[PDB]
Amino acid sequence: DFLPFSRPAMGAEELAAVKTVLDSGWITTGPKNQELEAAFCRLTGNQYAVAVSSATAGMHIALMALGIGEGDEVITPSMTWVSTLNMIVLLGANPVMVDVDRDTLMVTPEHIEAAITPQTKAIIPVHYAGAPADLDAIYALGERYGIPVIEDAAHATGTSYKGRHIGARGTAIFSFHAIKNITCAEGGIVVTDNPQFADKLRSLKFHGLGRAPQAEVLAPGYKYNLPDLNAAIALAQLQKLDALNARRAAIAAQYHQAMADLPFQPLSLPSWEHIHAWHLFIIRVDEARCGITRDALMASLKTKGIGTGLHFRAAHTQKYYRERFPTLTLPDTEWNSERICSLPLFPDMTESDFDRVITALHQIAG
Ligand SMILES: O=C(O)CCC(=O)C(=O)O
Repeated sequence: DFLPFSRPAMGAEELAAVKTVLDSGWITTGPKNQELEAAFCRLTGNQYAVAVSSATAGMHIALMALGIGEGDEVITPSMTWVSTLNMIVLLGANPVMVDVDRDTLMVTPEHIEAAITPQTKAIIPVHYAGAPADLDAIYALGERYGIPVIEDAAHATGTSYKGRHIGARGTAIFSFHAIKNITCAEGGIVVTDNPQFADKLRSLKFHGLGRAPQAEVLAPGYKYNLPDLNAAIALAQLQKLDALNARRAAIAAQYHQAMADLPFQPLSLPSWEHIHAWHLFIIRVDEARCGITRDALMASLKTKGIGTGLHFRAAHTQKYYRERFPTLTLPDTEWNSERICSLPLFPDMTESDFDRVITALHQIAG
């Protein structure tokens, strides 16, 4: 009875939503997309939303829409999924990786400010694991220097920062991937407060068109539209958001309590006021403190039928980036990269499950 680190919360509502779309005969981008965009604006408090085929696609067209390319620099942490780095590189721009807080894994204003040059054209903070980054300080940097801020909110559907939802202002990109807080297997959405930018996003995700028979390419774009079939599933999940996040939050609490009697070190919560979406429950496994390495712990758990994730192996430690940036050193990122792992955490997780994990942890924890 394998216990994976994540499971989608799929039930009768998701199936019913698909049945309705299949029965209507309008299966690709249409009214369900328009509805999902309207719901994300209502959810966040922002003015415009562009649904896409994934958050990676959303990042690609966001950077593309800013006109980022050869000669430009984009500040981002290395502690994030490589898709952001890849999109910066593939547009022909230069990623400038900066370090993160040692216990929250979030990019600091200091690390960002120190990397700013006249070539910096975007700053991409990540709301890590469900908690929010220090937006007030980051936007201030953005405004002082005239640099766009594009928030990676793939872990943050349901996250709040100092009384306001992530995505309420500025530009934020959410993900509907299978292990994310809400899902339609693959999908994402770009929420923004800028109408000209939103218009560019809509065109770039659909062939650069301004479909009608005499529609025409205004400027070449990609194909990243989200089918209504998947959009309807996302809408069904979005309706369940509070209950689903409430279950993750409760399980995070037990983990917290359980960790008191264990040597593994969970992340620290940011100091600012916030609401945590609890996308992941990450722990650090330092061999000298725990007696076991991170890799050994993950493999031990797997033997016990317990799955774990690794979010993330820092971008700068992966082949292409190691060879392109050989002298790049980011201590707090590397320290965590060698020691983090994500424990089972999903809305349908039971106590049999939970307790199964903790019992495996004690078995291995000394
Ligand atoms: O299954 C996918 O399409 C992507 C999975 C992913 O990005 C991940 O490693 O977390």
